[PDB]
Amino acid sequence: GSHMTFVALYDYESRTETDLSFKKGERLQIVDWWLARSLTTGETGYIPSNYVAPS
Ligand SMILES: COC[C@H]1O[C@@H]2O[C@H]3[C@H](O)[C@@H](OC)[C@@H](O[C@H]4[C@H](O)[C@@H](O)[C@@H](O[C@H]5[C@H](O)[C@@H](O)[C@@H](O[C@H]6[C@H](OC)[C@@H](O)[C@@H](O[C@H]7[C@H](OC)[C@@H](OC)[C@@H](O[C@H]8[C@H](O)[C@@H](OC)[C@@H](O[C@H]1[C@H](O)[C@H]2OC)O[C@@H]8CO)O[C@@H]7CO)O[C@@H]6CO)O[C@@H]5CO)O[C@@H]4CO)O[C@@H]3CO
Ligand code: NI
Repeated sequence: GSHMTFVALYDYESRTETDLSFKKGERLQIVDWWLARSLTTGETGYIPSNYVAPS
């Protein structure tokens, strides 16, 4: 109901073709690794869920 929007707690650099880089403070909408869309870049890929918190 609002539990699909998150904010990055830490920077993260992509390792693979399927993960998504992000910066601390970047917000992510969810579509241990979650499929997300960056609300900064619109790119969609997997993120480590422990790197983000509810926003
Ligand atoms: C450009 O100005 C016209 C535009 O102005 C208003 O849009 C605002 C928007 O409201 C505002 O949002 C709050 C912000 O937008 C930001 C996004 O919200 C944010 O997610 C991110 O956006 C990302 C996208 O998510 C990514 O997908 C990607 O987009 C690039 C596309 O990749 C898929 C790429 O194809 C290319 O887009 C083309 C587009 O191709 C699909 C093409 O469509 C025909 C054309 O878009 C038209 C559009 O159809 C038309 O709609 C009426 C209008 O759009 C206006 C909005 O209506 C208005 O909303 C209030 O004009 C567009 C331009 O003519 O052209 C596109 C551009 O080439 O390129 C995409 C950009 O790289 O990447 C982006 C960026 O990371 O960031 C957005 C801000 O950058 O700002 C908007 C204006 O900038
Ligand atoms: Ni929710």
